[PDB]
Amino acid sequence: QTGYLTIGGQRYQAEINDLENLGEMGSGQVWKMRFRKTGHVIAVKQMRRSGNKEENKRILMDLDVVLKSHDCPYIVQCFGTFITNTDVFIAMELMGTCAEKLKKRMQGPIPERILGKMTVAIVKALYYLKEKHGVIHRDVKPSNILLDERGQIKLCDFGICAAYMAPERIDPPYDIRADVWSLGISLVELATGQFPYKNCKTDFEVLTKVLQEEPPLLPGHMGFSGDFQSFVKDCLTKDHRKRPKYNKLLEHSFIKRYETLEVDVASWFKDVMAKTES
Ligand SMILES: *CCC(=O)N1CC[C@@H](Nc2nccc(Oc3cc(C(=O)Nc4ccc(CN5CCN(CC)CC5)c(C(F)(F)F)c4)ccc3C)n2)C1
Repeated sequence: QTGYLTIGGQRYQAEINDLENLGEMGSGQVWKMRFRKTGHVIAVKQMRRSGNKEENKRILMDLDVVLKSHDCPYIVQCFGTFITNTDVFIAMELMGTCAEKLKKRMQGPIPERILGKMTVAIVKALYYLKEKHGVIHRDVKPSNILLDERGQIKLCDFGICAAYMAPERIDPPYDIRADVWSLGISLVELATGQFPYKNCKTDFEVLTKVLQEEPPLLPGHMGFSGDFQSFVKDCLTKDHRKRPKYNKLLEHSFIKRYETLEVDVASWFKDVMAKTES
């Protein structure tokens, strides 16, 4: 724990009392706060310190990774931590909302052009986590994909019908390829406005469906581009040994196209926010 909040490339001296509470955001505990010294509005997570040694280092270990991801623009930035007797406070850049909530606000699909930018960002985030830190995510899903009013899209981990788990994770006798599967499911969900696995009696039913049924692919009658359908189908390869790794996914036409294509995510996000409530 250093003595500073690091924000937009600068290091500001800080103490817990410099933070002013503007209200809770979640429903582990999350507050919108104002840093007095600068007026920057930030997101702060409050965690109780659990007395398990190993169970309290994976707190530290995961922070370590995010703190050292300043050079990746697709990962949510951590500004710093405050540790008191009972509590760790974790200060993060505030993102407007997550993809899950945009789906709800939309009451329907998110357009492909937005999803294309989201795909490049999330794939690059994961690739970065693997190559620079040797970590895997393990919970890729729409609620862990953050957007803001500057049109940025970033990967996060909130740590707290729908199923995103790869078949080989449901029932082993997992490496990066499980996250690839979770990306694909996420995309079908966001692109259709609908959970991919349809007839959801129970949790067991759904996990059985993942194991037994064919992957739910993008439907062909919604104008989805051929390369988006292909990308999703490659992510949703059941046999994990056949499933592409990130370097192969980064070579895919869908990605290459959306890297260069100018898309105005900012204005879209602003529109959506100005036209909806929760
Ligand atoms: C659906 C949106 C929603 O409900 N919101 C409520 C709050 C709103 N905005 C917001 N803005 C920014 C941050 C935030 O929440 C936080 C996020 C994080 C965070 O993302 N933590 C984090 C931890 C760990 C990792 C690294 N990984 C290591 C490998 N594995 C472990 C096996 C997974 C974790 C990441 C990483 F993925 F790199 F991004 C991120 C922390 C604190 C807060 C407050 N809410 C939107």
